[PDB]
Amino acid sequence: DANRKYDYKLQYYLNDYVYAYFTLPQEGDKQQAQVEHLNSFYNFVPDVKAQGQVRNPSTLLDSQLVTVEGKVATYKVKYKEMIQTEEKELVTGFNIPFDEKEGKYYVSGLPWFSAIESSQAGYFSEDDQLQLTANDHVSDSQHKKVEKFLKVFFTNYTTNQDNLNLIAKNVAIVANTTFKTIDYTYLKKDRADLIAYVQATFEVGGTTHSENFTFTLSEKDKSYYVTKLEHTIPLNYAND
Amino acid sequence: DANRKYDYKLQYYLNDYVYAYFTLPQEGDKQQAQVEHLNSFYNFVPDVKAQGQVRNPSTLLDSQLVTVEGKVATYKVKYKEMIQTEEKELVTGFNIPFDEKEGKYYVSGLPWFSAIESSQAGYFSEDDQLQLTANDHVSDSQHKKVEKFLKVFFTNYTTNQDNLNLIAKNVAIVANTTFKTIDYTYLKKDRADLIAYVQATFEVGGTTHSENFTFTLSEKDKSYYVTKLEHTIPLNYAND
Amino acid sequence: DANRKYDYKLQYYLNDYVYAYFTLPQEGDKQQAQVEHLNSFYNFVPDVKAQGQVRNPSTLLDSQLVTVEGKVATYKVKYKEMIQTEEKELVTGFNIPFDEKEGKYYVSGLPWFSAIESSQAGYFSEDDQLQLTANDHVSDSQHKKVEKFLKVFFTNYTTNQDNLNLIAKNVAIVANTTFKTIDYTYLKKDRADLIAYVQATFEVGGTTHSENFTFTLSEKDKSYYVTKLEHTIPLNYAND
Repeated sequence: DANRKYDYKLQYYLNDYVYAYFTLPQEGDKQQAQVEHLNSFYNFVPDVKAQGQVRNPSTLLDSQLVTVEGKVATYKVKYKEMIQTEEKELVTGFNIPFDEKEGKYYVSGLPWFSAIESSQAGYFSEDDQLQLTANDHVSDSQHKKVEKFLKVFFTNYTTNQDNLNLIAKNVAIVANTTFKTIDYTYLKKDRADLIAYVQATFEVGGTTHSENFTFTLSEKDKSYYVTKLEHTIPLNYAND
Repeated sequence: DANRKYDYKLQYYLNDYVYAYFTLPQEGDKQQAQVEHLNSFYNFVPDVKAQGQVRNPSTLLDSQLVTVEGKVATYKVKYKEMIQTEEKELVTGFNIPFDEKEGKYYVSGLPWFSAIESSQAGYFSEDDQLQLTANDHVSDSQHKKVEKFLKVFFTNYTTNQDNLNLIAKNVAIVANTTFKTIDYTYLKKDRADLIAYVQATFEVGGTTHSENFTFTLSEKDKSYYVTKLEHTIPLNYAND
Repeated sequence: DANRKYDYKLQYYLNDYVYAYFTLPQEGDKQQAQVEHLNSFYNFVPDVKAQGQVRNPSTLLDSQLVTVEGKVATYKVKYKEMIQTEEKELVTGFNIPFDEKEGKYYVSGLPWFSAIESSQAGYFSEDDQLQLTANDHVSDSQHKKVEKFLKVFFTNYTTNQDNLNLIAKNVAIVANTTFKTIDYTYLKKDRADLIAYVQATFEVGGTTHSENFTFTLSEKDKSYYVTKLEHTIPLNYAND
């Protein structure tokens, strides 16, 4: 535990290179001095056959170190360039060849730009879509006993830890929340347990949001005790 | 070393979801467009039984990805909500169900709010409390020789690496510091070594702070050589 | 994959301590209250023999958690101190002794300042320097066929994925780029393949930059197909 070792020197070295690369101030005192600091990252300033570049003042707005593999670090970069004057926001992937000598780091050649790749998945089957459209086969009198219990549960859940402890196992109260409404309830028996799949509305500051729950309910006296609580409803919820 | 592989795509995907979730601009062109980008994170936009939510403009101020386990990412979140107009700062825990398909990621259902949990430890025994209250059994003449040596040590420590090298093994000088005072010294023999437990005051810019040291001192000529330096004093320091 | 476990509670605990340590507001309501929050990090507020410190208002500008080892966390810190009034930017290394009790954390004693250490490597042999100075032994008629092909390649590379797919294996187009010029070409046979070591200039927004490439070219009809593309030129490129 407390004796674990972490070394983030490489990740922060690469962050410092990205900052040095995408940062160019306006005033010359500042500008050539920032270029010297950028050049300090290389083993050797890369050999460039062009006479020079067109350079505009620029500010780094954001960077994400997404991958390191095979001595290449890949970033997502957001920056702004002042063209003399208009300011333009730009994004690019940015790829840094680097290496290590005696536990120290350097950039080993000209970096390269790439198109940002999204890690967003797509192409899902409609079989994977949760819809809370099922109607359960539990009595209207059990529904009304469960609804009364759930209103007490969510009131305690948003207010009072000791009140919540009496009716639930190892559930923490939430902060800065008001319980508004129960919007869906599907009930299913599992031997002596009653399973409740529930959606409810909460207000935090001035904003409302909905959340899902799976309650495992045991009968206690004339009410219930929550032996288990989850914060998702599974696709198979209405498979009884 | 330099060929290590790092993949942070999941951590930054989740950061981008938190930003998309807690960011809502004022102007409609911007607002519905930010909602579309938020919706792009889901496999399917979650089924919500309420007609709609009350939504206010909001800005993300800070987020910490504290845990990922069992396909749930947990954040500490700081944001501000503009209620039309007053601005209110809010904090919450925020829990994201997600999954992975073919090396890509998605949010799999309604996230849930939780109370922020502190990782601060408490309930310590007074046995664990360091107090620099002990009086050593070393002569006043050794104390004065050690005090003179320690003033040279701390002067060099704050000034001159080559001067420091003559009187200490593998100690680096500190930058931007002035040595002010030695505030505590406990001396103890360990065979031929003299151990010095020391607190001293330093000034950095306009501010003073105290630090602790454990010196291991060897006799060199009519003075000392520091064979070892630590930056803590142990609870057992006055167990001779 | 999606079931991986991450725990960053220690790293963010230490970030919160650094923020608490280097943050001191102006107004007393705020100031003594920030000191109480700072003191909450310790198992016990450290025993300090000085009567007190000189404290000035201060803001944390940046911090990097570079190492954790042997119950010491080491940071690079940037802050600013208001001396009453002038503002001064300062940098320091900052070292935190900490420990863990029952999965929770605490700071165990007085932290210590250190000089920032750069992870920049130096002292390279000129043998390791890439210079694009070699002249190849390939015919001027092959050079002109390759130059025409490379202008098509870089046009597609900056424009049209489907056009690029016809002439290259698994190469992604770049975004927001205009191809300007080929500035260096070294050609070498490798059995039936032709290797091209190339530098080219690109414009992104208002700014130009150079990049290096190693193409592996197969003959296709009266032109070429790129079977492999790298974004570096190796030191041995002109060893035929």
